[PDB]
Amino acid sequence: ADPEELFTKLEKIGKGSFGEVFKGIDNRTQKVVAIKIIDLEEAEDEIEDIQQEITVLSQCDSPYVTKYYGSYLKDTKLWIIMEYLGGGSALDLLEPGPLDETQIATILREILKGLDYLHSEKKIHRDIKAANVLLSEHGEVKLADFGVAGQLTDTQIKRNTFVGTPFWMAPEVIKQSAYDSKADIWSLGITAIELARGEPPHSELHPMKVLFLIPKNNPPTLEGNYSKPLKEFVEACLNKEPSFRPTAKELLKHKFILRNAKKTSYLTELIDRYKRWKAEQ
Ligand SMILES: Nc1ncnc2c1ncn2[C@@H]1O[C@H](COP(=O)(O)OP(=O)(O)NP(=O)(O)O)[C@@H](O)[C@H]1O
Ligand SMILES: [Mg+2]
Repeated sequence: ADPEELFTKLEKIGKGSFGEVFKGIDNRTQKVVAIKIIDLEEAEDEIEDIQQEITVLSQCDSPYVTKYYGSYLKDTKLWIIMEYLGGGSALDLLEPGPLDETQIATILREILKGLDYLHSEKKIHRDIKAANVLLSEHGEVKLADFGVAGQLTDTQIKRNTFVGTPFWMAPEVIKQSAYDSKADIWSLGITAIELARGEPPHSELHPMKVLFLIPKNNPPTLEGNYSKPLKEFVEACLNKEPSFRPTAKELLKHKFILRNAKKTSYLTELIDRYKRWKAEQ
């Protein structure tokens, strides 16, 4: 199985902490794919995380989670084949300017369907933030970046690992207590603020400072010119006690969602705005 023979790299579309991501195509069947290529010698440090990402990805089967088309090994390089999402991340789409509440609600609804799927599979994402929410060019919204996702089982009904991105981390995760899927609900509340304001609470502070602030301080609220149901949606998520947070399933029925969420195809307006912006940068 030679991925240099099976796939054609068309353009580089991303560079993360390790490896490189390419826009590619299956030379058989001509489906366009995202290809994450990692040098396993250069990232021997991360092989455990890479293994987990691939494992979780292979076990997911949902229109709200980035599809996985397998991994290929060429010499020391691992080729991870995924669904290609060329619309940009929700964070990318914030670059040109603010979202309206119709866009915020539509994006949050789709993130919620993704979380409801994961949580029904007893999986916890643990790194929900707008950068890890990816859109297709025609506005479909999917969860990405499963490198630190956790699996609950019948025996392991809670997780304890300190993991995530600090601005978005739930207080119970930070204070490595036993936690479950409600940790993602906190992160969603922070992401809702991020979608509304362009950045999470404490964004200007040092990450290590935030790590003691999040357990100590009052939970964040959304202030300013936002509808009260949006402010209430945020408040519902950002409860320091995880058992008082609603499930993703309940949140799908929240008034801010029901009132403001529209068809995902309307998000092409946002995707075009990003393309216009990018062309004049
Ligand atoms: N399936 C995909 N389709 C399109 N773009 C993607 C896809 N997966 C990842 N990307 C983008 O490619 C880049 C590299 O992604 P990745 O290697 O997963 O690092 P990252 O987690 O986004 N950043 P980091 O947390 O600093 O390592 C990012 O800008 C992603 O948004
Ligand atoms: Mg990441």
